[PDB]
Amino acid sequence: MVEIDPFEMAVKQLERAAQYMDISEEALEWLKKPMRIVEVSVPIEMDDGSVKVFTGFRVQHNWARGPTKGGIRWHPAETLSTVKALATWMTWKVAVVDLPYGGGKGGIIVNPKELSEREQERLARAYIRAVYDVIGPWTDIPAPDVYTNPKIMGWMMDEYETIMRRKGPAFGVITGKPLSIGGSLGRGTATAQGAIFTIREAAKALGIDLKGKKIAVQGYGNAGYYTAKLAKEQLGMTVVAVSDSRGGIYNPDGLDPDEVLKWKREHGSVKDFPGATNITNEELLELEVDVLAPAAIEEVITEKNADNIKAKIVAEVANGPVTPEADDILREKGILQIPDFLCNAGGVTVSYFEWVQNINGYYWTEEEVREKLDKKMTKAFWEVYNTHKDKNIHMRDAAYVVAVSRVYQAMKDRGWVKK
Ligand SMILES: NC(=O)c1ccc[n+]([C@@H]2O[C@H](COP(=O)([O-])OP(=O)(O)OC[C@H]3O[C@@H](n4cnc5c(N)ncnc54)[C@H](OP(=O)(O)O)[C@@H]3O)[C@@H](O)[C@H]2O)c1
Ligand SMILES: N[C@@H](CCC(=O)O)C(=O)O
Repeated sequence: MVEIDPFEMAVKQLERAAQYMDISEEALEWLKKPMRIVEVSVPIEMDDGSVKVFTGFRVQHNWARGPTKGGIRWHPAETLSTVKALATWMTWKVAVVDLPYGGGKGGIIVNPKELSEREQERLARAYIRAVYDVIGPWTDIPAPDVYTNPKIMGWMMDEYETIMRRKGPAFGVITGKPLSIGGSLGRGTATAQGAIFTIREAAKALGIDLKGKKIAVQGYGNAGYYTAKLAKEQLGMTVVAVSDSRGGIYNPDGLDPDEVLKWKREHGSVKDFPGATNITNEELLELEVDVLAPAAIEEVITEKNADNIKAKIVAEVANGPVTPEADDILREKGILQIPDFLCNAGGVTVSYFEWVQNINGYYWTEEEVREKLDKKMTKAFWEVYNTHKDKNIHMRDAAYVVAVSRVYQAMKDRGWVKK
């Protein structure tokens, strides 16, 4: 259902942004192709006793800066191109906030809503058994993503530890784990906290007081719900509309995120929430708000609605929710955009913190994680902002100049590319 191919779009963005920097042709060709792709068959036993084979992908795009990092997406509409694009974005995501990581991603073409608990556990364990040879605490560190949660992360960690015979830091093979089995404090609200920090910095740059303003959030998952909650709590914002895959609810007077979450859990969706009006995702994206945070499937803003966006700041919590064309239209409209791999870099940052805690065997507190995350996100955002201001270019491009250059430097320090 995607407007354009995700990997093609990602490559187009990379070229469009490399047009504003000095990079050799060979380095560009290296960066336009994932470094390793592994397609595996994942066989599991269903509840009725039959054996079903799913398709799994583990794509690492580059590991010049360090071990690759990226979540695992469970999605019926997933394609290898989507995983390649996500790994490519992961690379820039970890480069922009200066982490010793490369870019990676994983996925399974499956509808998890049609799978039971035992089937989900079997699927996670079989995926680990399939991709064990390309993952590790120093090779490839998976994490939670769309339709995956810390539960599945703990199952995957247990399977990896069983295969690995407890020879090294198995806890560090995967992030977003439960706190009991080597989890990190603040990882649950990581991406939301990073998005909130970036929104606050953007408002500071734009000279806008966020108290009493309006935020519309698309998607009510681990990122969308926590983003709405933190915006209502920390920034003093008024959440006027939320949504999920079945539709959204809008309220001019504001919504309480906890009640909406309870209604969603007790009914399966946020639709027909009391005191709110049912709308579509297309209608929510077009609402008159001060901040719009897409936290759902990619490619939600295209030439079919780019001119209808009326938000002062668009916080791309999701991975690649805006097309380059739509980026040009929004920039022509004077709308500030927080780039996708900079806005939601808080999640990968706290995942890096969890990995450090796991490999060192020493765990931090909430305050330390909160301070380090704030420091990293503020530095990265201000670097990207000053970059886009000095060169008079789009935000997305500027972050690329901040990110790709670092990656480029790594290759020149490894001898991968001579020029
Ligand atoms: N997961 C992470 O740790 C993390 C960290 C940083 C960034 N991100 C990015 O943020 C995005 C959201 O991830 P997540 O962890 O929030 O996923 P999630 O919590 O597992 O679920 C995503 C939510 O979005 C809704 N949704 C799914 N498809 C949609 C569509 N086509 N239109 C509108 N809404 C839709 C779903 O509603 P239903 O409940 O009705 O299905 C679901 O509640 C992802 O694209 C991811 O790349 C994720
Ligand atoms: N934004 C990344 C971060 C995941 C991680 O912690 O590695 C994703 O979920 O795709």
